[PDB]
Amino acid sequence: SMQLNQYTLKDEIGKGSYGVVKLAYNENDNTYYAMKVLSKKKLIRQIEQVYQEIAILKKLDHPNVVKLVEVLDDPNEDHLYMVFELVNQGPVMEVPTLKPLSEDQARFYFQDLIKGIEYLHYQKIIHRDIKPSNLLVGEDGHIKIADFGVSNEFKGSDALLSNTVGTPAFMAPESLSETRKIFSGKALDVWAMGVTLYCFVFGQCPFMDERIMCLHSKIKSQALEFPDQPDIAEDLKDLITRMLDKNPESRIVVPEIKLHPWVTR
Ligand SMILES: COc1cc(N2CCC(N(C)C)CC2)ccc1Nc1ncc(Cl)c(Nc2ccccc2P(C)(C)=O)n1
Repeated sequence: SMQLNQYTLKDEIGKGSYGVVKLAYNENDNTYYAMKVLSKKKLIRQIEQVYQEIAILKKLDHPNVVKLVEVLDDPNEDHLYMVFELVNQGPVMEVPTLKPLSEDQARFYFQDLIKGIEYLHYQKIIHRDIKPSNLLVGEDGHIKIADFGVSNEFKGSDALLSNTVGTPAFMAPESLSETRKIFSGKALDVWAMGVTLYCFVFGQCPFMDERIMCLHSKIKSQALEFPDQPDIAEDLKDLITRMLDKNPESRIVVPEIKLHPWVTR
């Protein structure tokens, strides 16, 4: 267990895009943290993606958002460390899974997600990678939105984007055009919340293919189909359908989601 300042690094708990995430025990505090360990050699070969994320994380203080506690950036060392509050239960689920959440467990987490995304949208942040593996379950049973590695900070009431980033299964149709286009960033987040809620209760994504262009094609043009098992309520089917509206103009928005009967019952 390598020691770095006050911390003692224990097992790897996962990997992000670059580097590793390790459980870390703090000797000053007598408590555990999650430490993202990044190699600057490896980031200098392929980030400025690291320092924007850090600038975003420093602005963010909400019980449904992961908390960045400190950055250890030595100019004359290779490693850059990023220390987060540990969210001790890990992700809300693995996808695909044969054991999806119940409708009631899904609602609980979905309410937390609304609260978190609403905060993020209020702070003028589009997450751009909302999915179950980025939603970490804490001590209290609540979720914290994690991984701001591709998020975008905007000026104005919405972000107006053209670049395609994120996880393909949760990308909205308006973002998958062959020609360059411009699309609302908030509506992207909402579509991803809908694919997320679909996963919560069915344990798989609504559109899936290993082939990227077959996936894009289904996202853009395949109608939403619900399986026979599980049998989910019609109020839930309506909310998912409204979030996975392929037209970003008519797609439901976060203020409307909050007032939806599946949410408020
Ligand atoms: C006991 O705590 C955790 C445990 C686990 N697992 C433990 C082994 C399981 N399997 C393989 C047996 C898989 C889940 C995952 C996360 C946390 N907690 C946690 N708290 C805070 C953070 Cl910032 C965090 N980051 C993290 C960890 C792994 C992967 C990716 C990120 P991000 C979303 C930042 O990119 N993780």
